[PDB]
Amino acid sequence: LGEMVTVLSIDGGGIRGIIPATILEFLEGQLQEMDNNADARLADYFDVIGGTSTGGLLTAMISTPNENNRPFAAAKEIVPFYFEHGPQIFNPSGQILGPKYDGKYLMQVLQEKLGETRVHQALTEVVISSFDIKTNKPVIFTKSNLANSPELDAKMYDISYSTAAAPTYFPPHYFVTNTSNGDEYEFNLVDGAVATVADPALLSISVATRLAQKDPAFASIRSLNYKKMLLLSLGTGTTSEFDKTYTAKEAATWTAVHWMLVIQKMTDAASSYMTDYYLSTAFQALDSKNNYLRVQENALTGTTTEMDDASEANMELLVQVGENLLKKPVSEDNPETYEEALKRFAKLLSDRKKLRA
Repeated sequence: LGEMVTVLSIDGGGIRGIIPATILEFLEGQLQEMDNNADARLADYFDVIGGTSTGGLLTAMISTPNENNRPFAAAKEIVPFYFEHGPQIFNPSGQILGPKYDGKYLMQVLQEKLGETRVHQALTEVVISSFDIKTNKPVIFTKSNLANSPELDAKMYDISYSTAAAPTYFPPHYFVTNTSNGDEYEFNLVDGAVATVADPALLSISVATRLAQKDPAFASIRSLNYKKMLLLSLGTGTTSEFDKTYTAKEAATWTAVHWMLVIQKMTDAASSYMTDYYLSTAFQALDSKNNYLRVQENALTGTTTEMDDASEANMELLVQVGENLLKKPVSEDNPETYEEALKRFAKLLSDRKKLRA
């Protein structure tokens, strides 16, 4: 157990980020309870924390240090963050041209809460995704790879805005860092979901796997031994109910405007199904299916399907979705609930930390 590598991964999903935040409030509460430490934080137990879009916002807030070199936010402060700032982040600009939101409020709250902190200060390994529309490549922010590429030591608010800058919802982000020679290095970034990692769990374990080649703390997973890997992957939900989906017949005459409204919800649901399929395949092949815990809601209904609905009523329904998800089974023909599997996961995180002491 002591040699095991621990990875947390949080999906994108706009305001639906309330669902994994509710799950993480439960998990961090279990850790605090079990280790008799009210200051226990997720970053004290996880070697790697990965997130895309609002999952990346969450990652930045629970891994960025405050003045006492402790995580900026407790997991129970995330849902209040969405209730307080969600309505102003998703306040329509009403501008004729451009995205639905001007992103000014989102930039300001991230600047306020993250200050001048840089990714090299992260209290654990972070994996925050984006897509660069200038270089036409994914740009993944981590602490590792800063040795070879120091221009990647961006500010946490630049990284956090960029990972969530969804095309047609927010404007793309432009910012600059400096290279080893002192030359300027520019970023032209959009949401990590465009990099196909709306679910970044496989990217997170790949970053951990590369680190195993150079960091002794990660040596146990060196040659793909995912038996020594604990992975918690959190979804923001999908839907398969006919009332929210489409037929090929109706879609025959859709123009680019209608397709742009649905293409990202489709690619994000696909990223959830495909990433989970790759990971389940890998963990099952090593008879280590229970090392991978995927907490996902598969029947979102009503207003909860919209990632930018920050109305008080919808946010309250998302808390209920997260609280109900805890009581749901981990799979069909397995009555183990998510709450029970998360208590089991907390116990492993706690025992591993005590083992490394």
